[PDB]
Amino acid sequence: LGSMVFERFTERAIRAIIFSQKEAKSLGKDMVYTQHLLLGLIAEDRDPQGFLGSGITIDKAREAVWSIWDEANSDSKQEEAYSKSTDMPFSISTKRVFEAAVEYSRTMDCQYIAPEHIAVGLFTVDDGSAGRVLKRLGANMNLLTAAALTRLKG
Repeated sequence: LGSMVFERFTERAIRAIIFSQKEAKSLGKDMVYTQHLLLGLIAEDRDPQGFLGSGITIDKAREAVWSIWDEANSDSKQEEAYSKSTDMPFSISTKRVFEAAVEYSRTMDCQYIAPEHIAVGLFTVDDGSAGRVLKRLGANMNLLTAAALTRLKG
């Protein structure tokens, strides 16, 4: 995407990002926080074995998210202050993740930022939101990070 901020992001990565916006909107949100990004990544991944081969699926992930943030008290950490769904802004935590993804990709001497780089970012530099969802799903976040790194090897 030439001389865009997302120029080096792959087609898959961009799709996951757009999906994060859609997922957030479905939940009645006006900004994409990191749990939403997690949803976008899950929605995007076409692995037949589920997200990062984990058996996680989007419907289950969506239930978890709704439950955690919407069925009881709201999250004090997510009150940061759009005419179509792809104009929905990203939270400071989410932006941090994207920056981490870029950094990791550069460190690895990769030409692109893939969803896997975003996942590594998500699972290393976020506000704890992704972890809460994974915990609810019974998943091990560090194993998922490893799986993402494994994918990037080919």
